[PDB]
Amino acid sequence: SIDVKYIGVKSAYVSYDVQKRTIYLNITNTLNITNNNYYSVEVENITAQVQFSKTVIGKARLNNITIIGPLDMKQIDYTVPTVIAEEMSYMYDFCTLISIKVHNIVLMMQVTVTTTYFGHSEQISQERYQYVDCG
Amino acid sequence: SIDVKYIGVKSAYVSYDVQKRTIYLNITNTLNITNNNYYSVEVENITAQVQFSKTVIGKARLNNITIIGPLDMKQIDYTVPTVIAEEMSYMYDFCTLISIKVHNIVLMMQVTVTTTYFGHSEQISQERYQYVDCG
Amino acid sequence: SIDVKYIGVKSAYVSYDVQKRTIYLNITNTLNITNNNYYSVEVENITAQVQFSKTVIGKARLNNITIIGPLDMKQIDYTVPTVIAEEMSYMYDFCTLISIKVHNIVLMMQVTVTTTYFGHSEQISQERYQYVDCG
Ligand SMILES: *[C@@H]1O[C@H](CO)[C@@H](O)[C@H](O)[C@H]1NC(C)=O
Ligand SMILES: *[C@@H]1O[C@H](CO)[C@@H](O)[C@H](O)[C@H]1NC(C)=O
Ligand SMILES: *[C@@H]1O[C@H](CO)[C@@H](O)[C@H](O)[C@H]1NC(C)=O
Ligand SMILES: *[C@@H]1O[C@H](CO)[C@@H](O)[C@H](O)[C@H]1NC(C)=O
Ligand SMILES: *[C@@H]1O[C@H](CO)[C@@H](O)[C@H](O)[C@H]1NC(C)=O
Ligand SMILES: *[C@@H]1O[C@H](CO)[C@@H](O)[C@H](O)[C@H]1NC(C)=O
Ligand SMILES: *[C@@H]1O[C@H](CO)[C@@H](O)[C@H](O)[C@H]1NC(C)=O
Ligand SMILES: *[C@@H]1O[C@H](CO)[C@@H](O)[C@H](O)[C@H]1NC(C)=O
Ligand SMILES: *[C@@H]1O[C@H](CO)[C@@H](O)[C@H](O)[C@H]1NC(C)=O
Ligand SMILES: *[C@@H]1O[C@H](CO)[C@@H](O)[C@H](O)[C@H]1NC(C)=O
Ligand SMILES: *[C@@H]1O[C@H](CO)[C@@H](O)[C@H](O)[C@H]1NC(C)=O
Ligand SMILES: *[C@@H]1O[C@H](CO)[C@@H](O)[C@H](O)[C@H]1NC(C)=O
Repeated sequence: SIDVKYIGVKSAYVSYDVQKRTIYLNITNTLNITNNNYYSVEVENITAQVQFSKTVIGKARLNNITIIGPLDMKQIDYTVPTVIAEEMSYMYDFCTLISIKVHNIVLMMQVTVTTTYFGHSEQISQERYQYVDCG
Repeated sequence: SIDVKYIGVKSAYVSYDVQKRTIYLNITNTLNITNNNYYSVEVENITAQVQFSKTVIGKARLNNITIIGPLDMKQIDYTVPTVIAEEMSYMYDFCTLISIKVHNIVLMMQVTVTTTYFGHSEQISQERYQYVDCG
Repeated sequence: SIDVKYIGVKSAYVSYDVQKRTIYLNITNTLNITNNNYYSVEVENITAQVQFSKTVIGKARLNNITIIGPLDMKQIDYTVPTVIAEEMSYMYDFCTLISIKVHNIVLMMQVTVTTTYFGHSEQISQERYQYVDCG
């Protein structure tokens, strides 16, 4: 990337800013901007790019071959009992939460077994997480 | 990318901004912008790009071959009992939640077994997560 | 990257900023900006790039072959009993949470078994985590 910005509230290239209880009297503003942005970005010049994959087997014997790629999800148990009894009680559960593995962002890129590539790979993430607000 | 912006509330290239209880009297504004943006971005020049995949087998013997790619989802148990009894109670569940793996964003890109590629791969994510607001 | 910015509240290339209880009287502003930005960024010049993968087997004997890539998820147990009884009680659970492995951002890039590549790989993350706010 070139210019990544995280902004709290306000972005202003020029900000003539006024707020509460202000006497804005007798002001003279003269402003000139000559803004130039010039970009020559990610330019590629290749005369020759060769990509070659070759597998050769000559009368061989193969047995018990197992190939498993990344992210091998197997045989998991989740158990969350919630056994609640009462005897003459006043229950006040205002903001109570039960969350099993809640996901927000899952960006999977280049997850394979055999891979050959040429070039550029780029991932950008912005957010404002707030999980819980209870008053 | 070139220009990624996360903005809190306001973006303004020029902001003549006024708010509450303001006496905006006798103001003279003169403003000139000469804004130039020039882009030559991701330009490719290739004379020769070769992509070649070859598999050759000569009278070989193959047995018990298993190939499994990424993301192998198998044999999972989720158990969330919720056993609730009462005896003479006042229940007040105002903002109570039970969530099993709630997903927001799942961006899968290039998830295979065998892969060959040339070029550019790009992912951009913005959001404003707030899960729960209870008053 | 070139310019990564984390901003608290406000970003302003020029900020003529006024707030509460201000007497802005008799002000004369003269402002000139000649702003030039020149970028020649990630430019590649390759005459020859060769990528070659070759596997050759000559009448060999293969058995009990197991290949497993990264992220091998197997055989996990989670058990979170919640056994609650009462006898004549006043329950006040205002902001109480139970979270098992809640995920926000999972960026997976280049997770394979065999990999060959040429180029640029880039990941950018901004956020404002706040998990819980209870008043
Ligand atoms: C604002 O400017 C004018 C002209 O220059 C002047 O007559 C006036 O008195 C000024 N205002 C104040 C409050 O001085
Ligand atoms: C910008 O405008 C002001 C206004 O008078 C002038 O004096 C200045 O020469 C200008 N500059 C350019 C680069 O145009
Ligand atoms: C790519 O094009 C030609 C071929 O090599 C080269 O002369 C030129 O300078 C390159 N372009 C850039 C922007 O570098
Ligand atoms: C491995 O080979 C033996 C006998 O050759 C067979 O019993 C077994 O099932 C094989 N393994 C798998 C995972 O199939
Ligand atoms: C605003 O400007 C005019 C002309 O310059 C002037 O007559 C007037 O008095 C000014 N206002 C104030 C409040 O001074
Ligand atoms: C912009 O406008 C102002 C207004 O008077 C002028 O003085 C200045 O020369 C101008 N600049 C350009 C670059 O046009
Ligand atoms: C691509 O086109 C020709 C062929 O190589 C080259 O001369 C030129 O400079 C390249 N273009 C750019 C924008 O670099
Ligand atoms: C592996 O081979 C054995 C005997 O050759 C067979 O019993 C078994 O089922 C094979 N494995 C699989 C996964 O089929
Ligand atoms: C503001 O400027 C004008 C002209 O220069 C002047 O007459 C006036 O008295 C000034 N204001 C104050 C409060 O002095
Ligand atoms: C910018 O504007 C001011 C306004 O008078 C002028 O004096 C100065 O020469 C200008 N500079 C350029 C580079 O345009
Ligand atoms: C790439 O293009 C030609 C070929 O080598 C070279 O002369 C030129 O200087 C390069 N471009 C840049 C921007 O370096
Ligand atoms: C390894 O080989 C033995 C006998 O050759 C077989 O019993 C066993 O199942 C093999 N292992 C696997 C994981 O298949």
